[PDB]
Amino acid sequence: HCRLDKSNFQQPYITNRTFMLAKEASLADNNTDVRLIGEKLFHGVSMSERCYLMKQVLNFTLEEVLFPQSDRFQPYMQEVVPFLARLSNRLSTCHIEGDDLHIQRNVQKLKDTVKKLGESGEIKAIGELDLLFMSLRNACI
Amino acid sequence: SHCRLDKSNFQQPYITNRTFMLAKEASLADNNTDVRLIGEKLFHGVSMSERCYLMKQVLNFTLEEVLFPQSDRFQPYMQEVVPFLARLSNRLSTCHIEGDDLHIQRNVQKLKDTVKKLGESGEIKAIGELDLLFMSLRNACI
Amino acid sequence: SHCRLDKSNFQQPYITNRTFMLAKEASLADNNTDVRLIGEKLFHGVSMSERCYLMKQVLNFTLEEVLFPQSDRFQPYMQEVVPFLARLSNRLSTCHIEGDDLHIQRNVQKLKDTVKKLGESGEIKAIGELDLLFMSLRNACI
Amino acid sequence: SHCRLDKSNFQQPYITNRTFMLAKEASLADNNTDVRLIGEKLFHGVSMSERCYLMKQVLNFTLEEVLFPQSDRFQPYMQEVVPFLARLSNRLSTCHIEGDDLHIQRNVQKLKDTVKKLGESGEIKAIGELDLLFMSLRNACI
Amino acid sequence: SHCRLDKSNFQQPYITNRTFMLAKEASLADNNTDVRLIGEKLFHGVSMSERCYLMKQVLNFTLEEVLFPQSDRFQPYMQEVVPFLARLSNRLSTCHIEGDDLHIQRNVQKLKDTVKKLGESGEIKAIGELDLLFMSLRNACI
Amino acid sequence: SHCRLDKSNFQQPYITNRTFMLAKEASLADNNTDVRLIGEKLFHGVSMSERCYLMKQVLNFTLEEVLFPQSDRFQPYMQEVVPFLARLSNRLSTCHIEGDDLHIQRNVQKLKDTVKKLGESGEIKAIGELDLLFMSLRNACI
Ligand SMILES: *[C@@H]1O[C@H](CO[C@@H]2O[C@@H](C)[C@@H](O)[C@@H](O)[C@@H]2O)[C@@H](O[C@@H]2O[C@H](CO)[C@@H](O[C@@H]3O[C@H](CO[C@H]4O[C@H](CO)[C@@H](O)[C@H](O)[C@@H]4O)[C@@H](O)[C@H](O)[C@@H]3O)[C@H](O)[C@H]2NC(C)=O)[C@H](O)[C@H]1NC(C)=O
Ligand SMILES: *[C@@H]1O[C@H](CO[C@@H]2O[C@@H](C)[C@@H](O)[C@@H](O)[C@@H]2O)[C@@H](O[C@@H]2O[C@H](CO)[C@@H](O)[C@H](O)[C@H]2NC(C)=O)[C@H](O)[C@H]1NC(C)=O
Ligand SMILES: *[C@@H]1O[C@H](CO)[C@@H](O[C@@H]2O[C@H](CO)[C@@H](O)[C@H](O)[C@H]2NC(C)=O)[C@H](O)[C@H]1NC(C)=O
Ligand SMILES: *[C@@H]1O[C@H](CO)[C@@H](O[C@@H]2O[C@H](CO)[C@@H](O)[C@H](O)[C@H]2NC(C)=O)[C@H](O)[C@H]1NC(C)=O
Ligand SMILES: *[C@@H]1O[C@H](CO)[C@@H](O[C@@H]2O[C@H](CO)[C@@H](O)[C@H](O)[C@H]2NC(C)=O)[C@H](O)[C@H]1NC(C)=O
Ligand SMILES: *[C@@H]1O[C@H](CO)[C@@H](O[C@H]2O[C@H](CO)[C@@H](O)[C@H](O)[C@H]2NC(C)=O)[C@H](O)[C@H]1NC(C)=O
Ligand SMILES: *[C@@H]1O[C@H](CO)[C@@H](O)[C@H](O)[C@H]1NC(C)=O
Ligand SMILES: *[C@@H]1O[C@H](CO)[C@@H](O)[C@H](O)[C@H]1NC(C)=O
Ligand SMILES: *[C@@H]1O[C@H](CO)[C@@H](O)[C@H](O)[C@H]1NC(C)=O
Repeated sequence: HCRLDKSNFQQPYITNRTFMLAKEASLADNNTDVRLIGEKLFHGVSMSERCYLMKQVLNFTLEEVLFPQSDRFQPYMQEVVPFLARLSNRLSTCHIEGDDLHIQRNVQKLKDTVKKLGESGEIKAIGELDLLFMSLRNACI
Repeated sequence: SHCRLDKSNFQQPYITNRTFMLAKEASLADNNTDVRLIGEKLFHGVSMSERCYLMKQVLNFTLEEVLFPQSDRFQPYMQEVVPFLARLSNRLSTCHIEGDDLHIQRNVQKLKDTVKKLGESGEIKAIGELDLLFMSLRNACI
Repeated sequence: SHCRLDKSNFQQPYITNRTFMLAKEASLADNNTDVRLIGEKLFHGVSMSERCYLMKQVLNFTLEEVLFPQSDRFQPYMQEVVPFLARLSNRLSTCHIEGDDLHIQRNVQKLKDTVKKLGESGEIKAIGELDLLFMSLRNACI
Repeated sequence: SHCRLDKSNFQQPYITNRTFMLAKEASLADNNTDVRLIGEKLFHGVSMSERCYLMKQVLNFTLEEVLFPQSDRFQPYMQEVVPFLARLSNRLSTCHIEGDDLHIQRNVQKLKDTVKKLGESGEIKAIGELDLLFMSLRNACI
Repeated sequence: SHCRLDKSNFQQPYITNRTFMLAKEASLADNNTDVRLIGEKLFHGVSMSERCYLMKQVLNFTLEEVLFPQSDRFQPYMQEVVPFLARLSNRLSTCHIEGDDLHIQRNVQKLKDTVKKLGESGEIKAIGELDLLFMSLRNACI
Repeated sequence: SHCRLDKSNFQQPYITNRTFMLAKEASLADNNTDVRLIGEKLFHGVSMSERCYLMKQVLNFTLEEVLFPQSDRFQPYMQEVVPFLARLSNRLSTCHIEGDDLHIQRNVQKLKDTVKKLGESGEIKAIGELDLLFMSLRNACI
């Protein structure tokens, strides 16, 4: 069962940090065509499965994007990662009954895009932490 | 003229805390929560450069159709945050874009509709998200 | 913490092709072929759950003692493959096992010995085996 | 024997992308990602010269027992990659080995067994690894 | 013709034991004693090379008109054996003969008739003979 | 003085598999694929109730003039199947029929003649038909 308490998204300090990190990383992004978290990602996914979908994206973002580039974007990274990780932890006892193929297919497209763009693909992801934060909030509360 | 605000605009004393406290308070009263206003959809088809203009539209709507009309409620928070947002709106009044703003207006339209359809509670939900509107303004315009 | 690499790391055609071509390039220059570095003996006595850790060691050694000292040769493959393998080695830093890693270190040691003893061409053999390293990382860590 | 495909066999326009897409699609459906088919073990006791023959055996099995059957699922990828692999199998007709192929057959046997024992999902896992099979074919036969 | 299943299709003895257990269970309920389905007559006028095709017809009929309606009875055996036989049928969809199949169709007709004429019990007798059908399939198609 | 074999004799997976594999082995060595020892002509004019007795004769002949003399061939199948068939032939030695067995002996004779005339390969053909002998004994005697 996937739900996150809204209180997680209402603290001024950490919210500001997460958004400044997104700004920082985006001021170093060049792709003006591809948006990782957008309409295509949620396409064909019911409201009730969106939090589960976001769980995948968050896991990927911590694992293959944030944990890597830790030596960068200081001192934002140092505060934001623990926070996102706490959230990813809460969502581990969260699953869905049905078929998650269409969902995994959507996430796959995002994972592909990041790996293909390599180094900067990770930069783009971090530049989108503001959309990640908004998506987690809307899908999980 | 241009679409941008000096970072000093978002460093004024305790404006951020107040805005979040206001949002928290109004959130307590938000019955309908299966419906969100600010989020991923709002940005569909909008480039990084256009975001500040998009946020300008949402801020203008929020002030005129939501904040000035509920200015008597959620005190004393309301009184401290509104004037600040009003000045911000004024500072952005010359913010414009060249291309077509059809996508932006269609997105904003969806937000106005949701707020209008929910009546009094639509106004509450809008205030309950001033924190995200504010952080989005900061990111888009500095 | 845990040892895991996302499968997306091993599903990109371009870098996979490069890593395999580099292995082919280096193998077309290996004279010795009477001892396989990555084989049955390396994984013998190692549980499935500890294989990724084991591969962590072998990858560290391959980057450290084999790939950097060689960065010069096998162009332009080496120039693309090394960064890629490095990123993976980086990710596996958080990879730790609780129990005793003596049998594991023993096995890795045997591989390190063989490469050092064959000297110059030992490093060539290792690079010739990147395809097996890539398959081994993929199977052990996803 | 004549185990040598012309390097032109592996440069077809968008064949590589298709094969990887097919493997990605099928991978999504692989529950036993904790069981592996292609990898280090498949090559035990097989010399560089014999690898192309070994891959020939694996390719033949994959086509006859996995692809030619499950041919309806995973469209449109399946229809673009199979015909190509069938021609490759045919092209490997002039490929044989002189010595004893007992080790090679025992290795291939392990692969066939795993695929058969897992029933339908065994077929899925095989397709989920066409990428590694294809890259191993290229390496072994050019 | 494309009838020559890989021997691995019939080498997961778990499946063999299950098929015989299923046959034993259904045999207990076979009141009818005079009539038999599988045996010498079924092969009249069929050459060794044609037997796999003949068995394919019988297997297709047994799956569609027998194992499907009784799928709820004889648990848990039924659930373990059917899927396996279905994959086999599928795997044989790619098997045909050139010459005239009139002798074969006449033989299969005699089997279908016996099964249909006996109604519900004809289905039971058919299941009671899955052991002989299975061993005949193995012999004809590998 | 009854002719009967318990069905349990024909429902054991291990020995059934062996008997059939032995028939496969011996048939892969039969050239004359243009003659059927156990077929329509053998049972022609024989009532259901006398079929077991008829099979008793054929089994005795197959053990005596075909399997015992050929005990060195087709290992290791022969070593397991012959004792099995022998136990069954032993059980049937009391099996008798009251009436006239001229037409029956006439039919068996034709089978004996054919095998002896084809000499060495006639015995091979017989062994290649053990699967039909097994099915015939089962249908006639249970
Ligand atoms: C008909 O019977 C055969 C043979 O039966 C087996 O062998 C006899 C002598 C007795 O010991 C019986 O108890 C056995 O059941 C069956 O084929 C054998 O099947 C078994 C298990 O299904 C196979 O063993 C597997 O071997 C795998 C490794 O394969 C390699 O090693 C074997 C061993 O010698 C070798 O023969 C083969 O060529 C490979 O080199 C291993 O991974 C797995 O765990 C298991 O141990 C055995 O290999 C098969 N033998 C052969 C050559 O057929 C049939 O399954 C059975 N048919 C049916 C439909 O029931
Ligand atoms: C978002 O945070 C920035 C920076 O955070 C400040 O420094 C951190 C190390 C930490 O100590 C935080 O508590 C601080 O707020 C804020 O910008 C700073 O604001 C202070 C006072 O307002 C000022 O003295 C600094 O120079 C500013 N540093 C800059 C230019 O980044 C910013 O106000 C916060 N945003 C909002 C709207 O709340
Ligand atoms: C192999 O492992 C060693 C540690 O055993 C890694 O060394 C670390 O290197 C970083 C700088 O790159 C230092 O900050 C750490 O302090 C080092 N750790 C130790 C043990 O001191 C090394 O980076 C690894 N090699 C690769 C490239 O994977
Ligand atoms: C692996 O990448 C190489 C790139 O080096 C591909 O080979 C080149 O392909 C282009 C376009 O078809 C040809 O014009 C060149 O002749 C090739 N270069 C060389 C020197 O080989 C190759 O196709 C890729 N391999 C696979 C299997 O996709
Ligand atoms: C086949 O039939 C013959 C005769 O019908 C059996 O021969 C008998 O064998 C016993 C035991 O050795 C002797 O005491 C009898 O005198 C034999 N009778 C005849 C007519 O010779 C033989 O045992 C049978 N073989 C099998 C295995 O069925
Ligand atoms: C049994 O045999 C029939 C005919 O050989 C098989 O084919 C029928 O069903 C298929 C389903 O995919 C169709 O694609 C075929 O066109 C259709 N053919 C006819 C003439 O109806 C059927 O799949 C077989 N079933 C089994 C159990 O193998
Ligand atoms: C991410 O997912 C893996 C398994 O897919 C899990 O083991 C790991 O703990 C997760 N990390 C988080 C909470 O992001
Ligand atoms: C909104 O925009 C209108 C002009 O389109 C302007 O007159 C009005 O004052 C604005 N609202 C605020 C408070 O900025
Ligand atoms: C596979 O091998 C068999 C046996 O040699 C051969 O008859 C068949 O044509 C081959 N199939 C493929 C797909 O190459």
